[PDB]
Amino acid sequence: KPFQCKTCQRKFSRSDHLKTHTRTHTGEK
Ligand SMILES: [Zn+2]
Repeated sequence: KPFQCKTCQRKFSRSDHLKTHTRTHTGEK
């Protein structure tokens, strides 16, 4: 169940993983 970040281009194994990660780029809230 591979995931990809559409912000840097890093991969993950879970959707929750991907999310936690991506929110370190903008991490709005
Ligand atoms: Zn990223």
